[PDB]
Amino acid sequence: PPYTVVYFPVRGRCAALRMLLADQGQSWKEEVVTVETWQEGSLKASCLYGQLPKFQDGDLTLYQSNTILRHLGRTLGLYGKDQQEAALVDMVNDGVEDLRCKYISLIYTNYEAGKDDYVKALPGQLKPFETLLSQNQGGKTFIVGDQISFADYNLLDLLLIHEVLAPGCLDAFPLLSAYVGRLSARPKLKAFLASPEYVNLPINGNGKQ
Amino acid sequence: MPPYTVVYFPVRGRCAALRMLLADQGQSWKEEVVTVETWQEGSLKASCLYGQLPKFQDGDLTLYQSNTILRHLGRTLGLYGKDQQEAALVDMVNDGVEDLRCKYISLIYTNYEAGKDDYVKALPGQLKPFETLLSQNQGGKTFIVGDQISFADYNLLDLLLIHEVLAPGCLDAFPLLSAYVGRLSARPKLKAFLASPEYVNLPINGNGKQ
Ligand SMILES: N[C@@H](CCC(=O)N[C@@H](CS[As](SC[C@H](NC(=O)CC[C@H](N)C(=O)O)C(=O)NCC(=O)O)c1ccccc1)C(=O)NCC(=O)O)C(=O)O
Ligand SMILES: N[C@@H](CCC(=O)N[C@@H](CS[As](SC[C@H](NC(=O)CC[C@H](N)C(=O)O)C(=O)NCC(=O)O)c1ccccc1)C(=O)NCC(=O)O)C(=O)O
Repeated sequence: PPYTVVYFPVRGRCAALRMLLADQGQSWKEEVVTVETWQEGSLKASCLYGQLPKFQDGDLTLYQSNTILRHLGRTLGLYGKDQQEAALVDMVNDGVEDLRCKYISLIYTNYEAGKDDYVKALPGQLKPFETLLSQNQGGKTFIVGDQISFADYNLLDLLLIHEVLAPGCLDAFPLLSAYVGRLSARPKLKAFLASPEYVNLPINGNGKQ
Repeated sequence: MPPYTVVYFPVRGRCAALRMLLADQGQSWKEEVVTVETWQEGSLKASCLYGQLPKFQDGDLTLYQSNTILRHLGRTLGLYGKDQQEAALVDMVNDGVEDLRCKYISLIYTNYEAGKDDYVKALPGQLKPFETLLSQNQGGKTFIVGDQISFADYNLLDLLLIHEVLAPGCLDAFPLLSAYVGRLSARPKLKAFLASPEYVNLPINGNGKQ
């Protein structure tokens, strides 16, 4: 620390890492960049891949949302108990990211024409996470092992945004449904999820969800 | 029997980098090849976590997701930076490689004919960040992060090799990336692997485009 998040005024790709920071009792600074400021161009040019989020951890400057999650996971002990679990955490996170990618493509490039097919395909896209839960302590703890990992925060966000896109999408999945409820009730996270800081930001940048 | 098994289609694709890594690190592995006809039968696919390959076995640990495999071999073989800060930098590089890889995969499989001109025009802007990273690490003379090779080097190396095939001369604009490709490619175990039929006789992609 100290931590700084630099991003647009949306949940988007910072939603998970914010949940992580809040639930872990960490303090951070939000540096909000408006689309108008972004269009000026100087900040963009300074960014490694010309994109946000940008993250500061003292003198360390990071880009890439999953890089930031993994860094926080590594430094805060949210990356499994050992190498085997770390691999499983990665495997979950990479699966979350694949579905997030599809979600983002839909939202920004093909929402109207593409939504019906996306929603019909969604159960098949969620099932692997239900299966993973079913294979770990009967779904009663976390997505990997006995302690929370960065992948839990990312999967939780993925599930929350999909409940908005396709209400009822988890009804067929009892372990996932219970998992969302349980994690969302963790006291610090619950307070964050209730706060205007979360509630009053849109999920995406284009008014679609 | 080797403790590593790679289960994939008969293509370089998303296994090229992890194979280079294993070869360059002198690790033994087994290749289990899945034909497109075998895949269509559906049972293997149904058994894969996300319905896709590669699948990788390290003893009884079964992994899916190409970057998960890279990170796993990175941790277990000591190719993930010297400390926590370097490990984050290695991740930042690999995540950048995979963004460009994704763009490349979309071009190859969904829009090659119509998209290629635009893609190659945009390519220097997409490679520049890696040249910038090289320029800020020991003048580009060693690796992408730090002074030891990482899994991100093998992934970046593969990304660069396949782009030279797509857009020959694309690294002429980037002297550090150019020298880097030559340098890593000359590492003895890797050089042997890259020249071997095991590598050369597989196509880069599954649809004949490159
Ligand atoms: N015409 C598009 C604009 C281009 C675009 O960036 N499209 C996005 C979806 S826009 As979103 S998140 C903001 C974005 N950052 C990233 O994509 C980082 C990805 C990285 N792999 C990571 O995980 O960190 C960004 O900074 N864009 C600026 C730029 O490139 O100039 C949003 C939109 C508006 C307001 C707030 C947030 C895309 O397809 N990304 C791919 C991905 O997420 O992997 C448009 O209309 O928006
Ligand atoms: N909707 C279809 C998907 C079809 C598809 O796979 N499209 C590809 C390009 S085809 As290539 S790589 C072989 C593959 N695995 C992956 O894509 C895993 C991606 C991942 N995040 C990772 O890093 O591991 C696959 O299993 N395809 C078959 C399938 O999905 O049933 C190839 C090589 C040799 C022979 C044929 C094809 C795509 O666009 N992938 C995206 C990406 O690579 O990130 C469906 O699933 O039914």
